[PDB]
Amino acid sequence: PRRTPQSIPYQDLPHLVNADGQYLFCRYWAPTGTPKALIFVSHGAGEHSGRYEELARMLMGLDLLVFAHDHVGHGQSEGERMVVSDFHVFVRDVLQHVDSMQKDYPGLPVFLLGHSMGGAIAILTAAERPGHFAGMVLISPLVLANPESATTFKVLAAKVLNSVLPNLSSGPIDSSVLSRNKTEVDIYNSDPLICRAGLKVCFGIQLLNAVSRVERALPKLTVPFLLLQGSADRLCDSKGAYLLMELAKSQDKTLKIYEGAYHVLHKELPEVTNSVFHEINMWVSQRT
Ligand SMILES: O=C1N[C@]2(CO1)C[C@H](C(=O)N1CCC(COc3ccc(F)cc3Cl)CC1)C2
Repeated sequence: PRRTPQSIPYQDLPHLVNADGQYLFCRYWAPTGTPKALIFVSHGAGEHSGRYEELARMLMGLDLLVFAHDHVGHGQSEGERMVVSDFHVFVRDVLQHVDSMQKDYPGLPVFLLGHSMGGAIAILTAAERPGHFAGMVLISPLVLANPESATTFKVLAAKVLNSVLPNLSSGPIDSSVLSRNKTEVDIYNSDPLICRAGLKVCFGIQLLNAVSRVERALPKLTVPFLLLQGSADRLCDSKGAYLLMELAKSQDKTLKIYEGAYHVLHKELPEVTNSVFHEINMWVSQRT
């Protein structure tokens, strides 16, 4: 019997099969009635759909049907951990899952919510179906490579390394930079479904593919979006959020900055987390 990397059978778990025959674990948060709209939740690197529990519960509370899967190589889905053949696998797999739910709930609007790498995936998802999605919620999305370590030299070097040692990794990224809320850094550090191993060069390069593709997609992007960004984010610099507001052609685009906040705004200090949930609530309410 096919098992998750944690050794639980796929027979017992909500799942789907991708174009490459891999099993992706699925979560659903369905309202009692016929829902107003659908929203797919797109998690980031090293994490999984289960971290979106509170956000999903709140969005179901608004009569939306929330759905998600664990990306290839993440959480309860198959694949070598935090590697991907090409970054477009993540996007293809979101579009597979979206098309399936729309056949089941036709003539409904569909939204995207993405954080970090998941925001990159949300943007590329909407860029490939221009005019299809009703709205996009981005929490500190990946849009921009850190400029000190994205030099002509350090990219070529990365590519040369990839061709010899694709599995070569740097240290684990200091997880203290995720959130000022030390409880949430402790919850991250003790969740068995999170991969905290160092990033491999082959994955490093696919994240640069994502950055390049997001930046080239920004000028042709017209989907409504809410963008939430922390000023002291050491993983996705606040500059990238400003760039998204400059280059996107979307007529309906809103930026909120959280002064002094780190990367995981939905798991930040309660003052920030509550404002984040409230603003996602308000923005989705008005557009449904
Ligand atoms: O709650 C949460 N948030 C998470 C974890 O759990 C943060 C994680 C997530 O998506 N990223 C954080 C790390 C970052 C690395 O970036 C790179 C590294 C090497 C490279 F060569 C090019 C790039 Cl761009 C990408 C985005 C989701």
